[PDB]
Amino acid sequence: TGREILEKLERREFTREVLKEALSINDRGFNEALFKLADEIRRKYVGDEVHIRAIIEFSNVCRKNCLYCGLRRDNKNLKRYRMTPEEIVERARLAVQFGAKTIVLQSGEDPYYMPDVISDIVKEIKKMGVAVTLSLGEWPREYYEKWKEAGADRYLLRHETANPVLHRKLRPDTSFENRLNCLLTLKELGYETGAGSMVGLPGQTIDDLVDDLLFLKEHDFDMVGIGPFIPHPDTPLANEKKGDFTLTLKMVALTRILLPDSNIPATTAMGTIVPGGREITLRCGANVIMPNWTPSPYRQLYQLYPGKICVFEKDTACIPCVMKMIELLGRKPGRDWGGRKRVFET
Ligand code: SF4
Ligand code: SF4
Ligand SMILES: [Cl-]
Ligand SMILES: [Cl-]
Ligand SMILES: [Cl-]
Ligand SMILES: [Cl-]
Ligand SMILES: [Cl-]
Ligand SMILES: [S]
Repeated sequence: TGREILEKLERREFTREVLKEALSINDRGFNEALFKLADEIRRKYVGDEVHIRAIIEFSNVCRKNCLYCGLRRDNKNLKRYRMTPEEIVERARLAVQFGAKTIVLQSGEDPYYMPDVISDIVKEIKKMGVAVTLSLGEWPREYYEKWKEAGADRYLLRHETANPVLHRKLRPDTSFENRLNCLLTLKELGYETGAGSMVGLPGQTIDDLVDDLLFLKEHDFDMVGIGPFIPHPDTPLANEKKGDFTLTLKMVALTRILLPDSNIPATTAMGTIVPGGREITLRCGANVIMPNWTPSPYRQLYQLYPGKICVFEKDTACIPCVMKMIELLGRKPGRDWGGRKRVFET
């Protein structure tokens, strides 16, 4: 029954059978109870602070050819850019002046920066007294080592999907096995480590989602980034169906349940498919938000949302925006860097 599954979740009887059934029920009441649960677990384990990770998308060059991704190398209908290192440090400084306690440096897999330019940049931001998160893709162990010694605190490397055949068809440059080795390496070197998947990928079944969850649980990732799949028009998946918001939201809730002291963002994709989607996610298990901090002209001063379309006046609008959001949700800003605090067990 709907009632019995919530009870198995409470006792942490996290079997394949239970996760599958929980993902299979579409009853509104069951869903609402699951979200109140995930929220209650979030309050108890990670508290009311909502942590801001300022994202600087500093280069959109990528060497890989992932099929879902607007940054894939075969996409010629994309203006490519690279910020200078100095532009980056100074932008970060501006973020820090605006209150950001974590800076995320993210890109396509762009060789130009790797490894030394990254190291020098990271060293420089760490002088600024903030946490540093990297999201640069798959690289040799030697690069992860240099960036860890350089002072990086965290690394996001979403696993996207745990079905290896699906992974290899979608990311023909690589494999799930390779992705797993990178995640493992990052964990062993002492990074705060983030994984996660897209939901509603073409060919992905509920069973695959179950496997994603079991995966996350198995490895105890510090962070889990989850969002719905959103077709990108300049890719081979332009014409595939979008991921469902409720289903993705349920993945987020379940993720909080499985990994109660972890950091779970309300991803931008979530705010893209449903109005108020980020806020909704934050009231359903999530405890982090990641505002775009990329400067013009790399970033249009234009953010589509459904119906609405936020036309901001300045480079810097989103940090104040999200602080305001956080305040209005009755949540609290982070007092510290908001890194993972491994409680709940042993
Ligand atoms: S490595 Fe990242 S940026 Fe490059 S195509 Fe794959 S998903 Fe996109
Ligand atoms: S300022 Fe606009 S784009 Fe930025 S987070 Fe707020 S509503 Fe969204
Ligand atoms: Cl990216
Ligand atoms: Cl990415
Ligand atoms: Cl982070
Ligand atoms: Cl996102
Ligand atoms: Cl992003
Ligand atoms: S990435």
